[PDB]
Amino acid sequence: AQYEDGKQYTTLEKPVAGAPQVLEFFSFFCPHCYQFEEVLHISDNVKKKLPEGVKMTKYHVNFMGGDLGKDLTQAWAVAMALGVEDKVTVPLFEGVQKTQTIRSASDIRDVFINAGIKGEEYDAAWNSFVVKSLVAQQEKAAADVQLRGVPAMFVNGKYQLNPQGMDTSNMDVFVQQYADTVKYLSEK
Repeated sequence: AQYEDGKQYTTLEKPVAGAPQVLEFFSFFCPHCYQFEEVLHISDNVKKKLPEGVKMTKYHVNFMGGDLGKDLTQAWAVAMALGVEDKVTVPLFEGVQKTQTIRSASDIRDVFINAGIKGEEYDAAWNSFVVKSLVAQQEKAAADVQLRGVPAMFVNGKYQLNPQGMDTSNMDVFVQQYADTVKYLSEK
């Protein structure tokens, strides 16, 4: 076929019931994730091609960067609760991987403060039980599906994107192939 299991995607032998439609995992410590976000804008190009009515979910993972990695999963929970994903993602990537000015929870906090979220509002979210279960959700979803590597994308808890089996000579072409694969999978 044109789209083949084991080629642009793999199939989960153990499918995940009731999983979010399009589910992406990343880590701010993850170099390919930096590229997916900064250079390729994968999430955004996928959205642009998804059908009407499909929800897009993105979660952080713990298994990179030890203690800070977990702080980052809680911080991403704060970002989701406050709806400020679009304002912290870039400085978080750059603070961890580019300038290396993120070394502690406090440095993660500074990024939110500088993005305009108020200290009070941040600390309140950070400590809230609405953020805790949002951390739990991130962990559960990664738990449900094997996850030992990022970036990772899953469609309807049954298919996993396989970017290794796509051409990377042209960046734009890789992205379109990636996005089209999600849309194919979405309709499957």
